Amino acid sequence: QIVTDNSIGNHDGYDYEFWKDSGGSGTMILNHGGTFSAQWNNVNNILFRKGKKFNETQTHQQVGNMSINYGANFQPNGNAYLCVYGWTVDPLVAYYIVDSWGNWRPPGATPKGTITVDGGTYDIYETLRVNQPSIKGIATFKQYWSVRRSKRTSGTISVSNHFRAWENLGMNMGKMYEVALTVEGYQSSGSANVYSNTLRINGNPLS
Ligand SMILES: O[C@@H]1[C@@H](O)[C@H](O[C@@H]2CO[C@@H](O[C@@H]3CO[C@H](O)[C@H](O)[C@H]3O)[C@H](O)[C@H]2O)OC[C@H]1O
Repeated sequence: QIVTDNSIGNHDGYDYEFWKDSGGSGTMILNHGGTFSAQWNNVNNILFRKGKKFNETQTHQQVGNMSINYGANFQPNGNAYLCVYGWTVDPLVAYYIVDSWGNWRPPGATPKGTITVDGGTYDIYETLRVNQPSIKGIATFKQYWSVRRSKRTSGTISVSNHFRAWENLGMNMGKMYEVALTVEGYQSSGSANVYSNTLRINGNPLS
């Protein structure tokens, strides 16, 4: 179940992915269902996640209602995000629903709006990545952000509610590539134990 370099597969029903650029190290341990632990040290950029990868044919509306139940013991030692992350293609977009963070609340841009959902209020942002790594190679793509105003590390994230808020604000989404409970570390060290993580699509826990 121990993963310490770039790897994409399926484990216990969930699509897991370990990704880092060069520098420092990380360890991901694949636990039951959507659960996993992560540890990272002196990295530049590292991401650990479990959720679902899609075959790039369906809008989020066609996939259906997405909802994630999670619980994490999150102990970043610097910059890091506890979130729901994923991709669409055509257009190519990386997205983030951030529930907790380390020392710096991302993503440093000007808010475009808010959505009040799952007991909290989130600021909505849109940023741009120029010739950076992506699921399609070195590319230029927008990132979409919902970042909670106060930290939390457990509860329900109503993914489709953020996707509708973004498209309401003019932040359009393509065909789904992935949705996943994600721990991301940036220029830092730390650990996180995701002890609970269930993805529901139209009410049914993933299969
Ligand atoms: O083999 C390919 C993998 O290498 C590829 O990995 C993706 C690379 O890009 C990552 O995203 C970047 C870093 O994290 C934030 O989104 C940054 O802002 C993005 O630049 C993806 O997380 C990795 O999954 O994916 C496709 C696989 O075929």
